[PDB]
Amino acid sequence: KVFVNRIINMRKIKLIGLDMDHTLIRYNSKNFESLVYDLVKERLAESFHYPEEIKKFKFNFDDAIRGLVIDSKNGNILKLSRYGAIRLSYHGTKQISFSDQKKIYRSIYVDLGDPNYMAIDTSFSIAFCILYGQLVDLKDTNPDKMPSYQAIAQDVQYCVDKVHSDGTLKNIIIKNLKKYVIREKEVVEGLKHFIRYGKKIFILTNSEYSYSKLLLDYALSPFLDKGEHWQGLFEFVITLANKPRFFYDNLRFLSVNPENGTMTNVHGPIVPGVYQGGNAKKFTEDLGVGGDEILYIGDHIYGDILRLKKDCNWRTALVVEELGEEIASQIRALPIEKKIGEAMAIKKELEQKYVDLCTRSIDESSQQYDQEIHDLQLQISTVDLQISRLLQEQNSFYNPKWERVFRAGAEESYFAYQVDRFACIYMEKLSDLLEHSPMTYFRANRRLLAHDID
Amino acid sequence: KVFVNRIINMRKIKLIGLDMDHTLIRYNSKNFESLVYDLVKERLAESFHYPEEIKKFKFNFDDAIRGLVIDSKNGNILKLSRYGAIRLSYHGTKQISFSDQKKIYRSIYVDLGDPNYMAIDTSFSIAFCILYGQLVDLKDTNPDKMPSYQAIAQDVQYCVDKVHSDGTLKNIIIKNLKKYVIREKEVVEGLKHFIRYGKKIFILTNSEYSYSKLLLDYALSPFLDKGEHWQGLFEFVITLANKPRFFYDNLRFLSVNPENGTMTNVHGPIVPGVYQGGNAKKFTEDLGVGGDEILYIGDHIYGDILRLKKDCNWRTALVVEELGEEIASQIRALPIEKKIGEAMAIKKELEQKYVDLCTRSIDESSQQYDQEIHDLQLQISTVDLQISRLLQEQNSFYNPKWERVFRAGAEESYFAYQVDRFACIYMEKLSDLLEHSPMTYFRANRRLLAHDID
Amino acid sequence: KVFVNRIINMRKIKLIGLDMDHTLIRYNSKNFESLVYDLVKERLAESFHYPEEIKKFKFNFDDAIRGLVIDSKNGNILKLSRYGAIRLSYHGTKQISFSDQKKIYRSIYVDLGDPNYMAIDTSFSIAFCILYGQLVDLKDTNPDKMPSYQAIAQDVQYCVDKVHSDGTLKNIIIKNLKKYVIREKEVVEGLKHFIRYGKKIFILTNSEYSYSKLLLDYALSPFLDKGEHWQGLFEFVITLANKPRFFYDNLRFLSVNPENGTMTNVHGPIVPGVYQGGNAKKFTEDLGVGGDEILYIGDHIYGDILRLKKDCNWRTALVVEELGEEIASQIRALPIEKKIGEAMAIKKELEQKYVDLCTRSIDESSQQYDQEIHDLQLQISTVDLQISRLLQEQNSFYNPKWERVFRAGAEESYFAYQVDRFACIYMEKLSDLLEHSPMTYFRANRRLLAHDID
Amino acid sequence: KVFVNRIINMRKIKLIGLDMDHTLIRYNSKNFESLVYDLVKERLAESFHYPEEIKKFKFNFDDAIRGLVIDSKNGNILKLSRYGAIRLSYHGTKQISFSDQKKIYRSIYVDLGDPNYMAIDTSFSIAFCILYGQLVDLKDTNPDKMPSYQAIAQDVQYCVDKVHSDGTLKNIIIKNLKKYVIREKEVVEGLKHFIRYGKKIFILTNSEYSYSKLLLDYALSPFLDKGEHWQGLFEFVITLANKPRFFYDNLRFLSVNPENGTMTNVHGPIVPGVYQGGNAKKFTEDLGVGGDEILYIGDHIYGDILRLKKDCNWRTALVVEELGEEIASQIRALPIEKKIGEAMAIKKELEQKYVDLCTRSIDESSQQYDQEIHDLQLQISTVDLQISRLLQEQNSFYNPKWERVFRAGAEESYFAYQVDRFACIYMEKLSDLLEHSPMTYFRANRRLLAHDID
Repeated sequence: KVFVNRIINMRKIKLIGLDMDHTLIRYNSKNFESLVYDLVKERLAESFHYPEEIKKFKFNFDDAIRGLVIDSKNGNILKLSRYGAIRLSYHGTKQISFSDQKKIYRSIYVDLGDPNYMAIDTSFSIAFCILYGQLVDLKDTNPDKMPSYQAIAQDVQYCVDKVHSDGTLKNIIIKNLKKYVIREKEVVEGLKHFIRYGKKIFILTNSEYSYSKLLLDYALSPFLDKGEHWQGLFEFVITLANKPRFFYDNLRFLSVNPENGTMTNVHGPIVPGVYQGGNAKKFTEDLGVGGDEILYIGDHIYGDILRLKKDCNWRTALVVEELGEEIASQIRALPIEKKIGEAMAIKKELEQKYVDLCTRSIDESSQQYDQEIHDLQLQISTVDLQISRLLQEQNSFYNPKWERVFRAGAEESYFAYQVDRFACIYMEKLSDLLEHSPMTYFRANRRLLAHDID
Repeated sequence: KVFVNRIINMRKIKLIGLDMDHTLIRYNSKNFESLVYDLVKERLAESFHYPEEIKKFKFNFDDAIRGLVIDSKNGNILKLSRYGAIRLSYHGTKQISFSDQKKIYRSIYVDLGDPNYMAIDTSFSIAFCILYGQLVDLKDTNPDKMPSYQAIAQDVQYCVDKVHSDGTLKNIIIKNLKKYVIREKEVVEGLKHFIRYGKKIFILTNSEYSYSKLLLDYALSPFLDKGEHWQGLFEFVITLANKPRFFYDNLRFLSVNPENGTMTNVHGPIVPGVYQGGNAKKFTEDLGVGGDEILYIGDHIYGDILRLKKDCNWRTALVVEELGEEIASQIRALPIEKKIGEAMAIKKELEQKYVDLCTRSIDESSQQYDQEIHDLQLQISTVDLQISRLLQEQNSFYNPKWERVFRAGAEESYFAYQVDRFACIYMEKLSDLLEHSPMTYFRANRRLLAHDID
Repeated sequence: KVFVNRIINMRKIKLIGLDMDHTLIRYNSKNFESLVYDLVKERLAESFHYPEEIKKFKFNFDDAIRGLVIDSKNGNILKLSRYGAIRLSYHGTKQISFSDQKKIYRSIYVDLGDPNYMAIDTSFSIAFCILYGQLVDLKDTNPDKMPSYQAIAQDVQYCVDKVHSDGTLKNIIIKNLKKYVIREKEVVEGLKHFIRYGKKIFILTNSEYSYSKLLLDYALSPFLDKGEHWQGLFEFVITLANKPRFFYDNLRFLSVNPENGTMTNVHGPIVPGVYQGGNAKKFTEDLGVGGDEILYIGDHIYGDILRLKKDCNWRTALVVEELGEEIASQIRALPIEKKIGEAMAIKKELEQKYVDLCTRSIDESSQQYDQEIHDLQLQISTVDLQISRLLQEQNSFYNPKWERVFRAGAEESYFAYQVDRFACIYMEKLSDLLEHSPMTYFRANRRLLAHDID
Repeated sequence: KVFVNRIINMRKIKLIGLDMDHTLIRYNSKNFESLVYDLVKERLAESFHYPEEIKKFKFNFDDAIRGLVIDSKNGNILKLSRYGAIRLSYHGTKQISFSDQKKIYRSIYVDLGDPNYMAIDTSFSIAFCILYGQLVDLKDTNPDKMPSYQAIAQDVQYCVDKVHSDGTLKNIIIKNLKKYVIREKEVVEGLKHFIRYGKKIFILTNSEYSYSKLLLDYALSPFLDKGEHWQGLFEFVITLANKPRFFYDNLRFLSVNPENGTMTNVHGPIVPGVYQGGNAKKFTEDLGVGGDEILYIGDHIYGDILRLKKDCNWRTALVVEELGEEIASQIRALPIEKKIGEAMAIKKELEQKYVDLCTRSIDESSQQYDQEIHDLQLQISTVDLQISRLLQEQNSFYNPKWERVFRAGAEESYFAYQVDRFACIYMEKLSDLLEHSPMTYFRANRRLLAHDID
């Protein structure tokens, strides 16, 4: 239910901070992504005068997965490993051959230090990868009509940001709430469960208060009892947090009058209430607590991991919605996984008898097992072909284009690495955590190195 | 015997490149380090006019371990984790308290991007950390007499480099070979074993040919049969390789006349023989092979890992001598490890009955188990104190000052991370690898994520 | 009166933005600096527990000049040239010898890219250089009691920033206005003169509105006629601008109700009124004008010049108060300047007759003018000694410790370079510019290269 | 004849180092550039399989000038000012409109820190800019056939480097010496003149010795007397210097046997003779002199200026061949320059009477000079049109496409800035300097700031 990377004693936590959207309030990711895609697509032709055709682009949710990286320079989308090696790549929607991948990058690795790459985990990655993919396909068709790959990417990023602060996005959903947000009673039960154990919960969102009030009201209030209000659930509600800068920057707080919505500058320490802007530094101080006593839970890293972890110090946990289907798919592939595990053991011992009757014809003899081993080279190619098919069968249980989110080839993917480094704890959704005792001591499993003995 | 991080099919390898010193030719690390320390210490007072006292400094091999990082700015030596968190630190030889560590670094993490840190794995790290430690202790005592911490560090690094190219080091050992180099017959048997399977071996060292000939002659020739010569063992012997630049730079090759030692510039493709300088790019080309068909084995990363792995492409393996005692010590601590593993299981179930009779007095009741649980808080503190002692007993099996080389706290150390990223394969010594069949297929174990099922 | 670096046609300017403090409102720099110094000194011992002695530190305004650079790493203060060469340096208050300067920096140049250097022009540079100087003198005396040079510098910078947002500074002056601010009637006459020609003036300060209203009221209102108000002078008054980020960042605007001081978020284009925060991008857009139609005048570069000039595009001018005494001092040294100019011409022709009767004894003859020229070597040393004294006399007309602000040795100083690159136009004070016709076309003089002919 | 940026006392100089090619030995730049262009063009289609058409590309020497910068990312060539502002730009060979330039760069400035720009002054800049220009014109025509702009640029740079070390270039010229090298007797007379005054001259080239001997023999020997040899002219001749790394790097020296050409490693201090490789650090030391006593003269900055000036310390001078025509053209435009200078003075006083009868109709009156001034607005437009034509006439005296090399618009160009910062002294050719007395004291003219008085 809850996965541990680093120890975190919930008994030592006095405040739990929650991202409002996608963390505290769940959204139908498929609909939400589709919506953002349509708006950004529309906005491209409306303010950037992109080719008419794009309005006709079909949105396929499975065209991308979470954790992908795009290099704005070459209009490519890559799935990297934990150390930045290219597992697979596409130029637009056209896959790049391993051969040509190496000719393109002069290496199997890439350097994310190079800003020409977009490697930040964001809540729109998927939509942005799908639109960008087909967006560079158009570009190729008639280079003279559309800007450059790096220009296109910057444009899409701009539209994606504008629409979020434009009001465009929030309005469409605030009027189709039942379609975009999925309510969950367990969430309010969990918050009450934790508050009941002395925990103080606060939320910080990049959304304005007016819109935040409407949303919390719709997704929390209904599950409350008579005489209860969602406002009593949170010690603080920081709006327009301006994450990630909120964590390591120094932007000032604005006290928000919950009624009229007007604000005043903050003088002195902050007190339970509604604010806008701010920074973790001042907030941790005013609360008179140590950063290791504060736990923040978000849905996306949304920033550079080293600066976030070094320049902040709050314990950080992650909610990874894609985990739902990832786990589900692995449980489904169990029987297939087993059939290849045994088809490997056979290829192993069968390949072992091959080197044996091999380290003879040229280690003790000089010719005698010539035909003896040849029967193994054919019997080994057979057990191999079986494995290729069994692998095809396994992939069918995952995204057909990009495979799993946490795996890149057989090792952990670049995204798996980000979760591991950024999060001490991660789960599918917020309630998975609230299900546990507010005084739980989370322990990580012993990693175990290659030269370690059981 | 041989530890795998990434798959490497020895059947696909046509050339194996070996570092001469510390990889192909083993040295008594204790004596070798002591020697380098004495020379560098002496050189400091001789050319830099450092205080007289240093000549009287006592060398303690256990004062440092491999994988440590020094920040020249503050005269500190730190043991980092895989993600750069400070596990323990010393200012000189004086340990820094966790408290003061955070006050000093404003975080538990550090950023190795910051050049004020020395984080390269080198063959003198240990000696350099010991001398530097006591060297900043002197500095403190009378700040006016010695340069700054960052000045001192640069000076030591200079002496360490000068002595290696000075002739100072090579001469002392070339005259006490039996004391500094440990000969191993298995090494020549292994090389012959691999050559016998079609493998071409070449060596590349940062040492001059004249000195190289003397060393190979002394450590390989004796184990050879009548009519055999060590020169027939190697396809190429690149001298003054100038590693790591040899891998990613473009420095030119100089053909070396094995007799008189004179050189001529290279025109055209290189051929079996003796060279000086060079670069992997030209060498891989002339040999008409793919970089993934070449495997280089070294004893130290000795450079920036990303540039080395990205800008080269040869398969790279590592020989980690410290692995000897590390493994040996873990096997010795096995019984202790078991006694704490059980003393944990008890603290676990005992701590579980604590939250149980806890999530009652404030979840179903309001007061009743007040004294009931208090007996557990005392019984839990006891089973805990036992664990502290059992841990003291365990540490006694490792370096008393810095603990294990591959572990930082309970997770992998910064050095473990370097091995993993830089090496596809690693072992205690070269012969461990030559012991295997030249046509072995090395496979890495499935890593397994926190949300994976067995 | 007004100095031109780059052409700027005031006829093309529709809006002039002014920094409120030090630009629109003049302050007694001596008193203001002294005040900031005392507060920061006091704050060091109050919150950082610095040694008691500092409270007893004497403030000498002439101990520093504008344009100096401090390297936090070594506790040094340097006067650099246009290309970053060290003209003179001090460790604390102790001058460093040219000899030792080179031994310290391994070069006569430094690299400001290196963040260990503080090279930003700020309104407290002088006070900060004086306090820091004596602050590292204390550090030396007893290294164990005070933090490191780089720690000290960061502490001072912190105190300097805290006191500015603390209220500490603004309060002391708001209560001694007649002592800190120097009122000038010409300023209001000039603003009216420009407004009269269609120019729109706006101010943007890093000060809160409440304090801004008090200040403008005190320094502008008195010079106004019956029925006139200072608020009618400005189209916009952006408060807590958060410069320099205001120029290139994206921070949001907050509409400020001039009455109660409360704010609301901005929706749509900004309109004449009072705001807080903001960014030049949105502001330039809403006003429907090109950035080259907007001119901003400040008193300090206060940021990185390339990012400010590249990422903004507004025309930028600078007010350099130190220019007053600099020019005044040069006019005073005129007669001395002339006496050395002639004492040079003599050393020139006299040195020319030296090479003449020199390129003979070894170009036509071989010995004959041996004693003939020796009379010149003594007569040349004399005319030289006279020049050394005449130079001593000249320096007496400038800061005794650091010489001129715009000159470093004989070439332009590092600060001269900053003005030139950042400002198209610069003057001693704001009114110098308002004195000109609002429709003036400012032209820069032809620079002229070494190989150009008159 | 010789232009001074910074003082340099030739009496204090004990060694003068000279680049062999383009500095000591003059080449017909037009032929040399054309040759390099043809070889690189040919090499592109030969090893990179570039489109057949390129072989048919016509080389126009005037298509580029020295000092241009290319941004590999967008396939553009720009002429920058001293502070990096774009004076004019071309995409391939197609000029970019000021309008579109700003839309492309989001600013009038660019940041050369960004490695996507090629801003190093090299001896092939011109040829490379011409070929690259037409090379991206082809790319546009059929994007699918040629690599990307940044790929193309890297390819051209590769061909340009390969051909120089290939032997291709050196061979063609060594066989048409009379066509590519221009011999000058004054050069040998000057060297003898300086040697005669105690100066030691050494040369360092990136060319092999064998080729160097042939060239010096052909360009110096003929002008020598009976019994004289060019080898007696130089104290040291460092071959394959590997500039610029030679200056700041640490590459080792190889002693070269002038006879057979074979080398041996250097042990101890270097002595008069022939070497290969090396570094300025060791060389300055062995000679037992201060870097400020050594003067190096080159033809191109060929590297990063700050690292070259900071990490070396030798006095550096520059030979700028383009200076010939630049000066010549300015002397020719003198009469035109004068006709516009007077046509400006008139537009000035005429524009002054305009603001006068302007600061009345709205400063004293309100309407009266309505038609009075209108006669000036037409009379001012006329004197302006005359100026536009007079400017057209002036440009005709310079490169029609890029204007002057040292001027960008009216201020100094980016290249002028490089010369100024890198060179203390610069001239058209080496003999211009040797013409002066070996004991000359070079002084730079007082720069003079905008607020300085004559």
